[PDB]
This record gives sequence, C-alpha cells and structure tokens, in this order.
Amino acid sequence: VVANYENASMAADYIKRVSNVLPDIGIICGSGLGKLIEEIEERKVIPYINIPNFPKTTVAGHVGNLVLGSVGGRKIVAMQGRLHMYEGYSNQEIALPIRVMKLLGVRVLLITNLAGGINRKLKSGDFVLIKGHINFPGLGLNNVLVGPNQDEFGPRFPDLSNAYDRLLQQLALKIAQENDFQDLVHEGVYAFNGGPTYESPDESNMLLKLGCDVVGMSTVPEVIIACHCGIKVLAVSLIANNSILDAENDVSINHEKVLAVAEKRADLLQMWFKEIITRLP
Amino acid sequence: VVANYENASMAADYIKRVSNVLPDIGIICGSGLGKLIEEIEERKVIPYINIPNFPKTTVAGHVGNLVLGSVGGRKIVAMQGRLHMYEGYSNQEIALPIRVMKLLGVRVLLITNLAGGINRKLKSGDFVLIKGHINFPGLGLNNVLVGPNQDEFGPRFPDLSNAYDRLLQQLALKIAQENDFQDLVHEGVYAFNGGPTYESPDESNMLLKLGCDVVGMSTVPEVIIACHCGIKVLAVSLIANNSILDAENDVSINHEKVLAVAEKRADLLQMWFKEIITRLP
Amino acid sequence: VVANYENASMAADYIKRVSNVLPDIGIICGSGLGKLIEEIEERKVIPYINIPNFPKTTVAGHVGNLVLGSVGGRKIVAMQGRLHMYEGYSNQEIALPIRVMKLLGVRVLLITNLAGGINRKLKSGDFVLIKGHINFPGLGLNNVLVGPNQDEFGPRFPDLSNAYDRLLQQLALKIAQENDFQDLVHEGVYAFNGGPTYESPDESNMLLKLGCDVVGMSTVPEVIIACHCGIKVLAVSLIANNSILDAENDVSINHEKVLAVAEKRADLLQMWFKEIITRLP
Ligand SMILES: Oc1ncc(F)cn1
Ligand SMILES: Oc1ncc(F)cn1
Ligand SMILES: Oc1ncc(F)cn1
Repeated sequence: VVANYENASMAADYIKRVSNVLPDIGIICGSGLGKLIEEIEERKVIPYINIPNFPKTTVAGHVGNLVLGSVGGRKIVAMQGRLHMYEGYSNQEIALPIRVMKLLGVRVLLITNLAGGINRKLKSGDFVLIKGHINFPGLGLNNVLVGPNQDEFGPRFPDLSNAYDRLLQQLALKIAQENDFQDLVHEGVYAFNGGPTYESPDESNMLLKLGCDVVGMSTVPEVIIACHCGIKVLAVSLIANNSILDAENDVSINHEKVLAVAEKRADLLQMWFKEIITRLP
Repeated sequence: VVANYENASMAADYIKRVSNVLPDIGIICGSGLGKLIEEIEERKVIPYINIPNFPKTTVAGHVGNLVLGSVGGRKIVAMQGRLHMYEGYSNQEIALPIRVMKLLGVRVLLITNLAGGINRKLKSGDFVLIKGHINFPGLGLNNVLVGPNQDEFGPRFPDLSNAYDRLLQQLALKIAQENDFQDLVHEGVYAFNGGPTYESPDESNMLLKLGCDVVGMSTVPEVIIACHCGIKVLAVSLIANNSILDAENDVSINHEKVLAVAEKRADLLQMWFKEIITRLP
Repeated sequence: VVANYENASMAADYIKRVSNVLPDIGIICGSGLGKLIEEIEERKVIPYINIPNFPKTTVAGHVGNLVLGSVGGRKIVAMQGRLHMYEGYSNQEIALPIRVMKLLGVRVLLITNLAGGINRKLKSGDFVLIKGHINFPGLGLNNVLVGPNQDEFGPRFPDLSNAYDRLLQQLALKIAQENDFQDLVHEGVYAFNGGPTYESPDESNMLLKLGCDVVGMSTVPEVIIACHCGIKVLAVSLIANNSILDAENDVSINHEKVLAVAEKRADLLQMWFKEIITRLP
C-alpha cells in the first residue's frame, strides 16, 4: 500500500463518515504520555484495523487507535499508538497516517517522545523543545522520503530549516514560565538513532562531539512527512537519563527506569499540552 | 534483474548493434548541466526503455537516454538522465548501466553534480574537484556493492584510495588556468547524504566538524561501481549554496535557487568538459 | 524464515540428534583464523545446508559448517564460515545461528575478526580487546534487531553497556601476560562499517575524530543478538593495517596484504584462544 493521494483519500473518506469532526490540530503522544487522549471530549475512537489502507499493526500488537474530539474548544485528531520504524514498517506505512491528517485538515502537529540526554547539563525529567535534528537514517539512504515523490503532497527535495516552528517553541516556553516550571525547559538538537538498542556508551560519546543535545528512536520520520506537506510542528522530548554520564560512570540504562520517568512527568505534560492546544493562534 | 555479466552483455550486444560506436570515455552529467550531450556529433540516441535489462524508470519519469557519438574527435557514451538512489532504485539497478559502459570499452568516466558547500571559503557557483568521499550509506549497510560479488567485474573488497584519479584532477585544473577561471576551482571531500531532504542546519554543522567540504545526493554510487571494475574517474561538484552560512544565519535552501546556479554556470562547464575530453591522454 | 523460537528449536532438535554434545561455549572465528576448529577433539561436522531453517549460503559459496566437540576438556560449538551482512543476508538470517547456539546451551561466545587500525599507536599485527562499539548501521535504521521483537529471546530495547564482558577481557590479558606477548594486546572501540569497500582515506580521518580505535565489517551484529538473549561475549580484532597512516601517506590497502597478516598471527591466536577456553570460570 503506497502512501499516495488516492489511498489516503480513501482512508479520510471513512474517518469523516464516522466521526463528524474536522480537526485543525494533530497530536502524536509518546510512550506512557498519552493520558491527555482520554480527556478528549465528545470522542470517536477508531481502531486502525477498521480504516481502509491504514497499515497492519497486528505483529507488534498493543493499542492502535485514531481518536477525534475537542480539547479546550479546539477540534483535534490523535494517534493513540505510534508506529516506530525499528518495528520494520516501511516508509509508506509511516507516511500514510500523517498524510491522512493533512487531508482531514490538520494545520499544526504536536509531538512528544522519550529521549536520552547527551548535553551535560540535561537531567532525568527535564524537557527539551526540539529546534533541529541530525537524521542518521536519512544520511544513510533510509530517509522516510526515499522512493517516488508523491507530488500532490509536496516537493521532491524539501527544505527542513523551519521544520520546527519557532513561534510554537516560544508559545510553549511562555506557558511554562506562567506556571513556574521554565527551569525544566531547554532547547536542543535531537539525534535520530534508528534503534531498537539503546545508544551505546561510545555512540553517546560520539554524539556529544557532534553537538547533539538528546537522542531517541522516533519523531524525525513524522516531522519530515509533515514538513513535506506543509504542516507546522512542535516536538518535545522528555529526558529519561543522561547517557553521557552513564558512559563516564559505567552505568546501565533500561526500559523500566525509562517508563518510571514518564510516569513522574505525565500529568505536568498533560496540562502543558492542554493549554498549548487552547492557545494556538 | 541482477547486474551480472550475462545481463550486462545482453544490453551491450543491443547497443553495439544500433550505434556502430565503440566508446573510450563515459560521461554522466548533473541536473541542468547536460547541454554538452546535445553537442555530440554523429549521434545515436537510445531510450533506456528500449535496451534489454536496463532498469525501468517510468515511475520517476523524465528523460532517460543513452547517447553515443564524437566529441573533439573522441568516441563517447553519455547517460542523459541519471538514476538517483533516493528514488528507490536498488543496488542492481544503479550498477548495470556502469557495467555496460565497461563492456562497451569505457576506460575513463567524467561526472558532474550539484552540491551544497560546507567548507567556509566555498561560495555559490564555485567548482570543487572531488579528491575523496565520506559514504554515509556505505558505513550504514546501504553500500551500492552490498549483495553477492560479481567476480567477473571486480574484487569482493575494493580499495577506494585512488578512486578519484590524480592525473585527471591535474588536467582539469590546468585547463581552467589556461582560461583564467582557476580562481573558481577548488579541491575537496564530498559527503554522500542519501536524501532526498536537503542537509538540515545541524547536519551541515556536523559535516563541518567531520572535515567535509561539500555534500550531495549522488555520484558516490557510480564512482564505487566504476572503481570496482577498473574505470578511472573525474568528478566535479558545482556549489549551489553555502549550507554552513545558511545555518548560522537561519536562511533557507530550495530547488529553484539551486537550478538557477546551474543555469549560470552551464556554458562554462560545457566548454571545460569539452576540452577535457579532447585532451585525455 | 524468521529467527523465532519455533524455527530455532527445529534446528536445535536436529543438531542434538546428530552430535550428542551439549556445548557451554560458542566460537566464531575470523577469516584465515579458524585453524583451532580443526584441533577440536571428538568432532561432528555439520554442513549448514543439512540443518533445518539454517540460512541458504550457496550464493556466496565457500565453507559453511557447524562443528561440535571438545577443547581443553570443555564442550563447544563453532561456526566454520561466518555470515557477513555485506553479502545481502537479512537480519533474520544472521540471528538464527546465534539463537540456536543459545538453545543448545551456549553461555559464553568468543569471537575474532580482522580490522583496520585508526588509533595512531596501533600497528599491523597488534590485537585489540573490544570494549565498546559505534554501530553506524544501527544508527542508520539497519540494526540487526530491526523488525518484530522475538520476546522469548530478549527485550524490545536492549542495553549494550556490558555487551563486552569485563572479566573475560581481564582473563584474556592475564593469559597474554603469562606468555610474554602482552605488548601486542590493546583495548579499543570498534566501528562497524557495513562494507564491502574498505574504509576510504577520508572515512578513516573521520573515525579518528570520533574516537574509534579500529574499524571492520563484522562482529557487531552477532554481539547484539548474543547480548539480547543473555550470552556473555569476548571479541578480539587482529589489526591488519593502520588506515590513518595510509591516508596521510597516500598508500593503498588490499585483501592480499590483509590475509598475510592473518597468516602471520594465526598460530599465536590459536594457542591464546585454546587456553582461554580451558580457563573460562
Ligand atoms: O532514556 C532514553 N530513552 C530513549 C532512548 F532512545 C534513549 N535513552
Ligand atoms: O545546494 C545544494 N545542492 C544539492 C544538495 F544536495 C545540497 N545543497
Ligand atoms: O586491514 C583491514 N581489515 C579489514 C577492514 F575492514 C579494514 N582494514
């Protein structure tokens, strides 16, 4: 299934027929950070398996829903269950849900994820507003846009220099200042490690030398498909460890330590993003 | 279709039957830079679609011709319409036209492309004689030679240390000195970004740290297949922007700015390469 | 053929029925360095082609055997003929033999390979105990674990920080000290170049900047599959050139120079690894 104009139009025809919502705003929430999606009012929940041309996700399993409703009086659509390229999904499978968002009317996409810290001043539980990226898969001929260009959505050769909207980063920081947690909020460069192994101690050392502030296994593919078709993006990483410090001290990372950090910050992130949605121009 | 001895011999049998030219020299021209190929004398134009075992290019579209004729009294063969790996072509598809060149008798291959500048002293419209490369796809298990080795063409483990012939670089510089444009001519290290997104601002910063002079999305695959089977190579990048400066000043690159630079330099490059062909040993 | 619990159990059922050995220790020997495998006592030699679900290797050709027997009174299993990812084998093909080792009872895996030297103090014929790695394919979405996780073998997101067991590195160094060749033994960080082209002069310069001590085209995939399923690992590189020096002096590497270094050190490595096996806790 190619992520082309006709296959995405077929999916959007089904969603509109079921939901009766035309959303302006899309959200993709990171693992353990999706509590906001249960707070959506006047909801329709749509399993991916019921939507024409949506990718099959029965191998990886776990939740896979599109949720449409209202937050702060705004009309939104959420992916509940994010598709990760380390699972083996092709370029076409990742791109189609984003391109369906576009046809549904999404103009702004808000994204959260979990990441490892590389910059020395970053601590467990800090947040990082992403302002640029280093796309190791893209340099290495695994860019999410490798393949024929779908000209109806965007250009063959996109410019990523404003892929992370500066006015959205400012709005996010203003909201944290209003609530006296700006001291947790940083800006930084995100490195895309295809994964699924955690960054090794010597990979982490390397990324420091190359000026990365955080590293993770998601987000860059969705950002590129969104930028290709003219959707503005805000992306926020929650730091779950300092990998540079682990490397210098011979300490281990693991999934259980990571998920506990998400639990610790989930409710603050929920409230932050609720107010961001309410206050988007 | 594997790029093996028999499939390439089948294609070469067809070309020789149609053209009545045995070329010594191959040329692959970059986008907007192929005007020289219309100046070829006593031509035969052969669409790729008519050549047995040549890769299908009807998805990407646009021109796809092999052109055989005479320049400066020398017998040449040109690819009019270059195959790019960001389109989704496999290793076998890229390699076969080069290996057919070899069976047709090509001993020297001359290549031009468009690239972004990373070295601070490089400006829009400068030329760069490539003297080595950093092959991010190759480090990342997308080398154009991944797969079984075709032993008839070359070794399992090639040495790339003289892939860019030093005497051809000297000849090119001598010709520019004769015409008083040597001040436009540099030498440099080319980084292969698989693409198709332009290098991001923070990717550009990274490449500076790693000692790259230019970056682009082509040329390294063809160079490796040519070196594998013993064809000498000259490769010249036309600089269409300084990406380090764009990053420091928060400026955008785009395809329309890039194509205008090609237009500005096309005729000088045409004349340069005409005299290079005439004067190859 | 997926490298899942049932397909690997089917292979292990066949091996046990033929060999009557339950090994504790696995070995994977590098090119020209497998002489120890002929010294295995009370052997069974099993061609890969006869084992259910083992990957087909008739395209690459050359030896492909599993050998089970006794060394120093210990029960072992060896791969005679290593699978390399530059040949075009998928993730599943590489992983299955290691996962069969696990089901057969392997608790420790010992690995040797040939590599290029990047650290300036390393010379032709030196050995390097690997203590960490930089996995360019993994950063670039070609990690050997990309695809669905096989939960029976290990976790979705493994930690690689103790993938190279520290007590095994110490035991190896102690043995070299006992035999007065500790002056040949170093420790270092290994860069995985997917290959099959040798590291270029400017790739080598880059790797120095990023803190790599050696570079090669194997070993990291097997280490990751082993670590995933809880097998301890010792990995030793034999240095066959200094690629930083070749780059500064404009000198060439080649396969014939490399194989002669293996010949020069094969017998010392054979005896070293024999005593390591004998003395594993
Ligand atoms: O803490 C952490 N989370 C996700 C990562 F990919 C790496 N490190
Ligand atoms: O100016 C420019 N041309 C091609 C590139 F790949 C990047 N930058
Ligand atoms: O000497 C050497 N051996 C293997 C390599 F991959 C590179 N260099």
